[PDB]
Amino acid sequence: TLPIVLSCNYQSDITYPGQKQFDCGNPVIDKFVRASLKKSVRNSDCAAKALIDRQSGELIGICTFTAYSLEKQRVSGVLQGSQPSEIGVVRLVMLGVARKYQKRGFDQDLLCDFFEHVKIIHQALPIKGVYLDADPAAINFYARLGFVQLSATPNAFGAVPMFLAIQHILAALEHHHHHH
Amino acid sequence: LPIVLSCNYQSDITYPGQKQFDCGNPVIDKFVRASLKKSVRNSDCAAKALIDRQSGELIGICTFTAYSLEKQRVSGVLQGSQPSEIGVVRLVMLGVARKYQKRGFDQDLLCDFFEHVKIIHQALPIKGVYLDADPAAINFYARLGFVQLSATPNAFGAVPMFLAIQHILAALEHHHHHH
Repeated sequence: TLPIVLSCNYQSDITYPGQKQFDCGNPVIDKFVRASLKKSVRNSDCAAKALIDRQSGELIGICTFTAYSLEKQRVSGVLQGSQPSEIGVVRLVMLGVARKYQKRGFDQDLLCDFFEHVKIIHQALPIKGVYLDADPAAINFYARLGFVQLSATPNAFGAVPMFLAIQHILAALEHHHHHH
Repeated sequence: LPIVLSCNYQSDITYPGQKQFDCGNPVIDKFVRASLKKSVRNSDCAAKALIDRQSGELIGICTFTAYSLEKQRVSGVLQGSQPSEIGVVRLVMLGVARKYQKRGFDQDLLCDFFEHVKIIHQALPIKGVYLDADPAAINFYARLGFVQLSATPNAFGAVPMFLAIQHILAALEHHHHHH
């Protein structure tokens, strides 16, 4: 029973079917994948996780992330205990699922594949968690999978800051892995 | 004189003499004595270490963390179009015990750190390595490719320095294989 979708680290020299258009419902994310995805990871501005259909090769979802650091003030109330003045985290800057695959759980399949990559990152370089700026159409999604909202004020766009500590990401990962 | 073991500092291992660890820099000393062991358990940083293999004694320390800078600070050094917030790996502390100094162990640790930075870069792309260089170590880091961003050492008397990932990967690739 071969898997139907595959998780891949996106290669800048590869163009999947649907990548040149990739209608996902977020116009900002849409224009990024169509025109700017190849050059961002070539510069190593970010890393990308892709969801490819094994049969057709179509780009089901994308997920880009960078390294980032936050002051302890923006997280106080979430990171408990004594914490340093600067908090190193992995920032999730984009995660979109193509519209013709939405409402099917591929939203979360990409997040768990991203969580597994965060675990890899954590073993080479310690981080406190994952930070993101959630569009209002996606606050409930990240909140439904552990992320706690830090403020109700959107910065530069409707996006709001959300955070998920590394302890909860690891506990979610080994759960999934201990089951089967 | 000793067989050196390239180590990732683990907080469960007890290191003989770690509670004394004279290295010249007193700020870096007292961090190794009390804070570093708790620092990596709480995962406030990672630390690469060299261990005297015949005695288990800590020879050198090298702490680093995930960090980020603004495009302002690496202007004129990083070429091309760069995003708003830059992602780097920050070298926090690097000290060698005085008993082992003058033998080039500090450059050996920095090479292990660069080898680890390459591994980090293959999982989380970074733009280079940032650090605030003490004036005593400025000639040491500048000799290794690092460049001095500003001449203002307002942090604690240390000036900020940076070295792009392009040059680390090239420097680590500069060692051959005749197989």
